[PDB]
Amino acid sequence: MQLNPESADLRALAKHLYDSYIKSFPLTKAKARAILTGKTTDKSPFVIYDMNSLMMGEDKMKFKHITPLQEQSKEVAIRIFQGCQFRSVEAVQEITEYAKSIPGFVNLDLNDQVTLLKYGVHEIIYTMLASLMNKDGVLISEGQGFMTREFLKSLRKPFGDFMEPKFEFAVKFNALELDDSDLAIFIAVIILSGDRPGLLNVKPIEDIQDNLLQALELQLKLNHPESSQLFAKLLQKMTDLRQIVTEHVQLLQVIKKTETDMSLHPLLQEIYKDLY
Ligand SMILES: CN(CCOc1ccc(C[C@H](Nc2ccccc2C(=O)c2ccccc2)C(=O)O)cc1)c1ccccn1
Ligand SMILES: [Cl-]
Repeated sequence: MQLNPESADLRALAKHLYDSYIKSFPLTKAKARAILTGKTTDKSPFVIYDMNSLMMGEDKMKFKHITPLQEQSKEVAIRIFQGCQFRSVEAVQEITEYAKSIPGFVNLDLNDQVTLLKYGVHEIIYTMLASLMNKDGVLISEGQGFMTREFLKSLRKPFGDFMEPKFEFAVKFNALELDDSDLAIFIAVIILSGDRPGLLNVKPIEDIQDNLLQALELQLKLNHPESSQLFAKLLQKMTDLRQIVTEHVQLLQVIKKTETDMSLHPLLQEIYKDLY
């Protein structure tokens, strides 16, 4: 391998994406792991590990109050539902801002830009959610709370099924030990998929993804020298991301049919509309 104009341009591309990733996503993997491993000495997340602690964390986590004369299981489900919805809407905006910085993206046909974001955002959301997870739980509300996996799993059906595929993915994904510099290129690779349904100009997207893939391959070689076949293993993880989306869509459809007063935010409806 040589540090020639080709590879140097790949490094400059990796740096450009890292810088735009830092600008677009306030809570990076580096900051989240610091919090999760207790490196933040003064301010620490409140832990939500059961019903009692969820209701004691209402103020810190922006949850509507739950009085003692309500169906506790139902109201908690609503709070978690609204909480995830708020976060997803914010996350779409961060990813959209990020995508505009991907070299070549803004030059694509505007309809193809929208199609790529439509099919990409949720896969990126689940990838970056893993940065905020360990086997115990997930950081929420800008890292001010930590909600446990078993608590999310105990919610009344169908709500208690929602997060488990995300945690199972995160544990395997986090064992790859990627850092923010790796992730910035990987999420660009997710976006620039030439196989999204309804793309008009496939060739310009593939040429960009080919370049991103080259950048990711070089990044992993330089940053993880003794991690054998890390590139291959990371690409296989895209298989799991797509299944997360598939199951999540199905669970949301159960909610649309068998639940009241939990309609999706309009932006999320537009993303899910005619998706696959
Ligand atoms: C666990 N979590 C971290 C963020 O988790 C996410 C988990 C999933 C998502 C994606 C997002 N999900 C929803 C969007 C709208 C309404 C509900 C959901 C749920 O996902 C949901 C549904 C039923 C029961 C529970 C959740 C999407 O599809 O756009 C985005 C974020 C929380 C929890 C409470 C408050 C804030 N943070
Ligand atoms: Cl290594």
